[PDB]
Amino acid sequence: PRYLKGWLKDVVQLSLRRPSFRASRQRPIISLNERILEFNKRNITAIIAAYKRKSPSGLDVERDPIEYSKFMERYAVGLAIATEEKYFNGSYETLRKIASSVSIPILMWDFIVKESQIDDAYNLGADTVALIVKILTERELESLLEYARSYGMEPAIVINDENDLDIALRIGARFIEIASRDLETLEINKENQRKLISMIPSNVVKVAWQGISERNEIEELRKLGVNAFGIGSSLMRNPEKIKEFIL
Repeated sequence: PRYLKGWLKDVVQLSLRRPSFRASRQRPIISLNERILEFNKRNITAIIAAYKRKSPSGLDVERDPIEYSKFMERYAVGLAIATEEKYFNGSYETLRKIASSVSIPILMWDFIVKESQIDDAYNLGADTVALIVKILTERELESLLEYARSYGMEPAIVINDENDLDIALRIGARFIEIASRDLETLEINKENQRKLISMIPSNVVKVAWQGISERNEIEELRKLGVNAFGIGSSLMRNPEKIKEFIL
C-alpha cells in the first residue's frame, strides 16, 4: 500500500492479514454501474444505500441487516455492505446473508488491499468492490482494478482530490466515487467535492459519496452530472429518508 497514517494504517494492516477462503459463488454478477445508468434513463434518483452499524466518523446504529436491506431493495440502485469488523462493525457474514436476501447489486465496502479480498467479495455474493486511490500504490490499484474486472465486476474507484483523479484516470477507471470526507481525518469538504465532480470526464459514471442528509443537496449535485449518490449514515438513522431522497 502507500504510506498511511493513523487509523488508516491500522485498518490497512488489519486487512493485509485478514483470512480469505476457498469457495463458489451463488447469484450471478449484477452490474451496479450498469444499474445506475438504467435508473438515470428511468429518471429515478440512483441511491447506493450503505448498511454499516459503526464508522470512524461516529455513526453508531443498531439495525437489523435483512429488514433494512429488504426495505432498501425497493428504492436503491444498490447496497454498500461494510465487511470491515474493527471500524464499521461489519462482517463477511453480514454481506453473505444480505446478498442472499436481495436481488439488487451489492458493493462490498472494505479496505481492499490484496487479491484474495476480491475473491472473497465475489464468493460472498458481492457484484463489485471499492478500490481507494489514497490507500493503494498506482501499480496495486491498476492491478486490482484488472483483477476485479477479470471476475466481471467494475470496481468503484474512490478519489478525493484532482490528484486521485489523474491516477484513477491514468489507470483506466470508468466508475468513480468522489468522497466528500478525507479518509484519514474524516473532515468533510463539499466545496472540494463539487469541484472534482464537475471535472470528471463524460465517459465515466460518477458517484457523490458521504455527507448527504438532504434531498435538495441531491438536486444541486444532479445538475453537475452526478449519476448516483452514496448515502449511508442518514439511511441507517432513518430509512424512511430514502423516500425523501428519491422523490
